[PDB]
Amino acid sequence: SFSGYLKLTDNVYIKNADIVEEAKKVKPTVVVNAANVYLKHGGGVAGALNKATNNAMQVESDDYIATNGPLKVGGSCVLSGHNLAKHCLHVVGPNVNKGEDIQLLKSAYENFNQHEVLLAPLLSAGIFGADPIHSLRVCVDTVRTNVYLAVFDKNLYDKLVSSF
Ligand SMILES: O=C(O)[C@H]1C[C@@H](O)CN1c1ncnc2[nH]ccc12
Repeated sequence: SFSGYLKLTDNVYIKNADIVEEAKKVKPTVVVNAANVYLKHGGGVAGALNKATNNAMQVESDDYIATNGPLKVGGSCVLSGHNLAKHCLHVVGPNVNKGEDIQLLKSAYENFNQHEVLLAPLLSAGIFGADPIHSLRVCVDTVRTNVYLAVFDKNLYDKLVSSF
């Protein structure tokens, strides 16, 4: 039920929207979380998605880490989407503020190819410190499945479209 998106390529679409509000409206099969390896959902997209689940995402995530240990940077796991989606794909992009290899951003986006359609944010952008223009380029050159990107910041959305 996606509406109001701008088409960038055959399979990539973009909209100026809060991914939480978009998930509540659409209830997609998969919402992507901008996760860290510990699944500690404190701020940014992860903090906002978790708060919309009334902390149920963090309780589920703590049980997953207690059983499996941390994810790899560039890796992912599929957990419940709670009241927002059928599933949440938690994907770890590199955090440039922590010195992580930006080359891992392509490996992070490759996780999206296991799902036919996804609602997602730009990986490694925002508080993860990478250039969002670079993140959008890696997304369109890596993802082959249908990805609906939600960009919260209006000024960033306008810059991403104008420079595409
Ligand atoms: O604007 C953006 O593209 C990124 C980076 C930063 O502005 C935060 N953010 C988000 N993008 C989409 N839905 C969001 N919900 C909560 C945060 C958030």
